[PDB]
Amino acid sequence: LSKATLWAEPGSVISRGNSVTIRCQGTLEAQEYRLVKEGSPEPWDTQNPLEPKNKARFSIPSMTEHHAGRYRCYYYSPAGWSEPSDPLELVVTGFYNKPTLSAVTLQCGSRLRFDRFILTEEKLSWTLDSQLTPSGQFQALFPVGPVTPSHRWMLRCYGSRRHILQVWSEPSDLLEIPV
Repeated sequence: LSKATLWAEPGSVISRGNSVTIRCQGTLEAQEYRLVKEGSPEPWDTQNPLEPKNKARFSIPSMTEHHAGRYRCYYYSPAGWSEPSDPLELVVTGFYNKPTLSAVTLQCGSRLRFDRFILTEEKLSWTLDSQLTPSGQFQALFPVGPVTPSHRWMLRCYGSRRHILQVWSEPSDLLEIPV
């Protein structure tokens, strides 16, 4: 069975008020494309595209809290509905105060409450549940691995809250390891 392919440009982690483009790829026989968003019962968006019908473009001029989430794309053709695409997890950042990130074990922490911390390479990511210390810091501890002049890290970290997992804080300041 055939499935749509769904991705975001320039990427799936977007600062609030910045632009992002969601693209879906089907086949030349596709008649309609539909985005469905987790938690939204009715279709998020629909397009009946012209010309080459194997692509759809779903544009977000300015990323808000309400765009953040998990999406699937389907296309319709004479064969009926495609299998859904793999889910695209679209994250918005800038909605809480930036945590601090320091030192190899890295510590992402904040006084401001968070349920999760996400460590990101400026390209990969690492998610951990937070922990509050008896002195009232929310933190997570991230091991890094090989620190070497050949592989230097450009890292920032974010906090999130359990009720909206795709809504992240402002990023921490960039931390470069080793020196």
